[PDB]
Amino acid sequence: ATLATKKATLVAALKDLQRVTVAFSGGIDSTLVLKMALDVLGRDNVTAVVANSELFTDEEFDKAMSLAEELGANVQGTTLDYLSDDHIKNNTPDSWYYAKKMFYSRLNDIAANNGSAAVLDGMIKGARSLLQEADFFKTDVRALAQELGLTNWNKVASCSVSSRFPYGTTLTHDNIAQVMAAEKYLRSLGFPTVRVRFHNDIARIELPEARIGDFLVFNDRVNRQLQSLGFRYVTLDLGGFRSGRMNDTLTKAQLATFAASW
Amino acid sequence: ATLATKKATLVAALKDLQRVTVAFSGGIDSTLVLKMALDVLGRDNVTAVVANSELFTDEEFDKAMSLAEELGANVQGTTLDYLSDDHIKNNTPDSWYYAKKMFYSRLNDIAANNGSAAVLDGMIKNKARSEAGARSLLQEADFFKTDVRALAQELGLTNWNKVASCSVSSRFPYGTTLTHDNIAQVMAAEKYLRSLGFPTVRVRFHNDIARIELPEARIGDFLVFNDRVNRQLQSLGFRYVTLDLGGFRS
Amino acid sequence: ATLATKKATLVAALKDLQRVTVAFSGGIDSTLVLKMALDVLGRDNVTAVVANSELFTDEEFDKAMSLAEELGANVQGTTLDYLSDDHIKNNTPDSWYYAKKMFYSRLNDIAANNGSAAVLDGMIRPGLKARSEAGARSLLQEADFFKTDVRALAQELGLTNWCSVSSRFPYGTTLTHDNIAQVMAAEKYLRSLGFPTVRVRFHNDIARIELPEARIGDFLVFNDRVNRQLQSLGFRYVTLDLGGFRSGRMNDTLTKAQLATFAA
Amino acid sequence: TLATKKATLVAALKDLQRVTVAFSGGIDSTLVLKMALDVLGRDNVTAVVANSELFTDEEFDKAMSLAEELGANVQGTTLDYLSDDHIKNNTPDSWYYAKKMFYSRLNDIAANNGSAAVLDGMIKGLKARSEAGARSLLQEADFFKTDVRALAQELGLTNWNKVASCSVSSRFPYGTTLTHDNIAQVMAAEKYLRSLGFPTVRVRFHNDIARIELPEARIGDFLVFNDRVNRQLQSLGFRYVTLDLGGFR
Amino acid sequence: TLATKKATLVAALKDLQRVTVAFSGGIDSTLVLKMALDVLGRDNVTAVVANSELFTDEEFDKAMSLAEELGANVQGTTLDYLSDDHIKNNTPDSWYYAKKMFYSRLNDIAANNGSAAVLDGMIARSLLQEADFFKTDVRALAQELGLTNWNKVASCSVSSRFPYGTTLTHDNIAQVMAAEKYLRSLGFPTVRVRFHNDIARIELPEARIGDFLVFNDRVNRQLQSLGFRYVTLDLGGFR
Amino acid sequence: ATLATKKATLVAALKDLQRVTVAFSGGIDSTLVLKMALDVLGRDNVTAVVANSELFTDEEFDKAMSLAEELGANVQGTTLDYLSDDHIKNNTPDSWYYAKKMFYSRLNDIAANNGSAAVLDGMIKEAGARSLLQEADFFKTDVRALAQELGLTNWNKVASCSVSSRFPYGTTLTHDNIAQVMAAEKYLRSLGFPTVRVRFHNDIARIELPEARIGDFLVFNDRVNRQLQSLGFRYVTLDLGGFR
Ligand SMILES: [Fe+3]
Ligand SMILES: [Fe+3]
Repeated sequence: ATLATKKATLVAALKDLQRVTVAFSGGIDSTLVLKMALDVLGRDNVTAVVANSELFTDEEFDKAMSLAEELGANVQGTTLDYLSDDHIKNNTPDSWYYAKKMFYSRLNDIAANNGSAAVLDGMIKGARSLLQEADFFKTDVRALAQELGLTNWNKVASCSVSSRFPYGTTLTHDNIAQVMAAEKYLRSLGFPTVRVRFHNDIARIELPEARIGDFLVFNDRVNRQLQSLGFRYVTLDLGGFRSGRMNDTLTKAQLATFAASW
Repeated sequence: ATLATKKATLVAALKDLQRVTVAFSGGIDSTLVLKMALDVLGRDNVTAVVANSELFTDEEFDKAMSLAEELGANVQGTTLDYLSDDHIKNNTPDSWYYAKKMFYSRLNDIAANNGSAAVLDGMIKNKARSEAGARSLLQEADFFKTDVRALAQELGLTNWNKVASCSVSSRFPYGTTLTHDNIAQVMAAEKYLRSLGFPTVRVRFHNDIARIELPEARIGDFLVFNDRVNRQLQSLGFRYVTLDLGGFRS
Repeated sequence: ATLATKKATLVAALKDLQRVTVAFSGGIDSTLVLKMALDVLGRDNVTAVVANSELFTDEEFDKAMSLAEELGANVQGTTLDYLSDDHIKNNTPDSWYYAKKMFYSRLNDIAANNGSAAVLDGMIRPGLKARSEAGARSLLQEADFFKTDVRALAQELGLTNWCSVSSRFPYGTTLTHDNIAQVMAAEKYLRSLGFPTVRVRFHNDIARIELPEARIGDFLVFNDRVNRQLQSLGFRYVTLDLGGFRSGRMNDTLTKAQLATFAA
Repeated sequence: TLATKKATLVAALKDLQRVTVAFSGGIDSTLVLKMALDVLGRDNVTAVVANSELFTDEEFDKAMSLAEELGANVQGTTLDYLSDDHIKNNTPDSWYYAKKMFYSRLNDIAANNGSAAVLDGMIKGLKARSEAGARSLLQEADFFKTDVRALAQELGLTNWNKVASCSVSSRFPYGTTLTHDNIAQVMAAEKYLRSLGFPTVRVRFHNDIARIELPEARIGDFLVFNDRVNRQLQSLGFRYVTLDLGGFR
Repeated sequence: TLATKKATLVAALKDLQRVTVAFSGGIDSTLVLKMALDVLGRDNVTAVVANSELFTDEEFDKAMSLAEELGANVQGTTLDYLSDDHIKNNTPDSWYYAKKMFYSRLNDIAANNGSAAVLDGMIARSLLQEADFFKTDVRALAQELGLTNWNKVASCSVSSRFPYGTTLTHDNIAQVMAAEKYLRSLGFPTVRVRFHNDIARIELPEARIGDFLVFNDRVNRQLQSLGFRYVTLDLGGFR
Repeated sequence: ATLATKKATLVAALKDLQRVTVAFSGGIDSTLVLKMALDVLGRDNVTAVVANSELFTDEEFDKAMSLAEELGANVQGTTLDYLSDDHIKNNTPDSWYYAKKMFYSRLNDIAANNGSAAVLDGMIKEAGARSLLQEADFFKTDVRALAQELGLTNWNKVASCSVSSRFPYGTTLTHDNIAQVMAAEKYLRSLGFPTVRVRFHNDIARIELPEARIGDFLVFNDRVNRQLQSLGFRYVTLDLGGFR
């Protein structure tokens, strides 16, 4: 019902699971659970685990680590070898599941050796997703994180760099470095939400459509900058990032049909 | 002069009333009145009323309802039919006043029926309400915008509706009759434009012409959406979809 | 058929009429009828008439007279008051017919008075066809000309040559001298900013500007000057159509059919 | 002297008496056709305009109308260039086998109308022309582009194709095999882009990726068309529709 | 942790007992001024807002309101920067002589009210910097205190708008400051109007230059009535 | 009266002069006089002069010689030394007079030494030359009409202007500043901007473009900025007012 009741449903499961390990990504979803666990259970009874890996930037790792210390949490860096998994290494469509399976297996073992009763993630509307078990929607997380005074969290969602390569394409340290350096370079010009999709020698840039207007001034520099990172053709996706999201009634449903044809 | 002396006038006035009904919009002023009412009179002696009507979005109503709950108030919405008044429906320059009269009149009936001694609104030192006897206690205690921000800071209020809205009547020329259909279509258009990333927008109604007012510094970004906006607002029932070269409040 | 058979049918028709008044628009077809009238009948047996009215710009009229003088014809301008007809003044969807009816009537008055045996135009609804009602002859249509065959004879004979303001007004809007000037001044200002293909559509206190969409990007630097200029011409609101000049012409398959559906 | 070149050219045509002209609409072939018509008369000159999968109807329709605009008897012919696998496999010598297919059909046309030669607009890799016995009379008379433009002004030609249209195969990487469908896809895409007001456009084919080359100075004008172009080319069968940040070529 | 940082800064204030605070109205001085008020009480804190020609009246009138809003005893003071010959003739050292005039005055105010230190917002005593507050730590503790209102444009000295060697005058400073007030009012918070005698060279971040096209003619006519002959836009942008 | 009348007046005036020297810039006005002169007097009685100087571009000079050749004329280049006059060199509002004096002086001695009866130039509706188009009351409209009638299609469609206009009054021109300005406008023109001015303000470049082209120019900001800096400007800027 009200936010208070959903918050009370949250408190009740925390006090029932005496100790917990928090799977902490830095986003607002995990910021909420990590904060709530601390103030219901205490700094001595909650441990923060921030995964480190080759599929995420050193910046998202560094940022989540500082956010967890500054929430008063005792934080733990943990290091996963996703690219030693042939599904992930070869980016089959089922990569995402084996990568999560490697993930939660690590927290299973880590929670085992710190006395925890469950492993909590931050998923909303055998780990526990109390936000989902308390009927928290997106609107409820923002409100609760507002009333708790939390102000710092990943404003732009982090995503596994697998999303930038086609399926079947094998990921290499050269690949990822190529894609990560190109997205880092774009972000430095003022495009925080950006994807650089990798297509062998074509680099294919997705911007928020609202921003494409402002991007025209950086064409030549982006083109020469990304070429020197090894792309022959630097191109701009005319659909933008999350195409169809802002299309009118008729062209979002058509754009979905094309999205489903692949 | 001190905020302390002004907080005291306001507390004393609430203690004198014992039991109030609050006109709650979600803004900092009505958030400040509602939080002082709850801390002074307790949750059972305070009623938050949120008006729901055709002249404002359901979304904005939903926001005020949840904000009043987040403060720990007993909140009830009341639904007003402003279009029943022929001054409001025919949109004459006095529609503003007959609207407010219908609103304050409804609050008094709620207040009569729950035992409250007054209706409270959020007006500060910066008609129709005075005719109904509503009390503006921030204005009686000489609050300015900065004292509201000061007392909100001291009470730990950090969440209110940063954009107070205005009635959908502002989208229709004087003399234009307001109907349920053209109100909905105007509200849908502005909703669609907000979803594209234009927070400050107006779709002014001119029968078969929609005239879109945007901040001029945002028109450069808008071109990539011309054809989508044009076809979307046509499917909402405007024949021609245009953009005002004068901009927002041209 | 043959172009030879088409010039011959055309030559015979002119020889029969012996003296003609030609309705001269400056278009490729009426340039062809006028120059063929001259070569077959000589300058003394041909009168070119060019119509002037409120519904066309002075620049365009001065052009047609100058195009006809360059052909060596005896050219005459005539001034029509199209707004005298209540179909034209009230801008009904058949107002184009009543315009042509008023013009053919005046040409027929000119032709009677100068001794022409026919009125000629360059052609290839609520009643009789204005031409049949006026006795006008379209000899390129009798000679079965296509745009191609006209195109052959203009270069062949060695020629180089080439909308009513009412289209800026909704059906039913009454047209006045003031508001017609208002539309024409507005479009003239936009053309001077470098926008040759433009429309200023009249919606009482609203001006609605149609541009080719491929130019709307380069128009922004003029937004503010356009808005104050057209407001001083008497519009309260100056707006830009998001569909552009001819909405739906330059869309994809699915959205050009969507825009077509909405117009009905 | 231009008089001496014009005089050699008139003399050559008088001798041939009846000709077939390969007509592109360009300044060079417009001049050959206009000299042929003025020397031999319309009855003795045949204009041929080739239509094929590797060139647009718009270029073909326009050369057909330019040929009538000169007063010529103009005839269209359709070439099936993809019959030759050197053309179909898109090798660097594909233009020779295309050129060879073309002159071969022109010979067949002239045999059947009684012409003594095929004429094209070449002036001072034309091996295919030599193998078929075609004549380039602007080159035989020492015409350069400045003599062509001078005699065109002298004959008062003001209308001809300024755009020298290129074969669609240039939109496919060398070695990528050309099919009827992927040719249509590139032709429909480019036709749609030209119709929006971009005459100089290229859609480079990368299977499921369309890569659009525009002159950079037109990219600002293009912003209003992003969503329509993107959905139009996806409906032509491309998965991704992109714009090259480098511009045209 | 923030609670550890907050402790480091709470204890340091209790040491000093009486403080004088250099108050600019940004989130750093705002966070320092509130903590000082909450740790030492109103009677032991003096907020100084500086008034000069190198900054705007709006920045001065805003900081004075916000410090009172914060519940502090606020005192304006007026520095006369142009009486320094280095400032006036704008030498690449001018920043130093400007800071000498400023902190000298603050020491003069604090010595005369019996404070133990002048405090500022650098992240004089920079207690936020001593407690290792980072930009995120300042945001965290400000929202924790219920603070929502501070000046979100960090002002910059107007001398930067002038070439080295350009004698500042009351007129050219006024001229430049009004030009950026107008541009800021169009929706461009980060802007520089660089002074080149009869030429104005406008610096905008490159991501905003497209959004600016609609204002060219208005900005041109405006800044010319402010005395520039030629109004121009630096193709390089801000910085 | 009629264009056919204006043409005759111009043919009759040409038949009078018999031999003429024609000052040829390569725009539609100049091109039209040279064609009419050639078409009335023939190649042997017409002398096209194209002027080469530091105040105009080599690209425009090579083009005018090409078009005069293309039009069927015996074309003669000549090189003026404008900066050798100190009124021109110090860039005073009197400069136009001394430049026009130096120019027509060279043309008159050319015409005197080839025995023409008059120097002709392209002026339409400064006394050593005859403006036969202006004498026949030709307007820019009459020139286009008679030009297409003759099949003239190729000329300089951007009106060339003397580079001294890019410098403030009183700024002495040098071969270095001129080269600098000329290099800057050559570069901008190569990006797709035929009409541009790069106004010289010592260390500041003020680029003047037609306003309708300023939207299309954003894609070039960084390149123009870097290029014009290697030519010696410290600040490369864009006039908010645009061309003129
Ligand atoms: Fe453009
Ligand atoms: Fe923008």
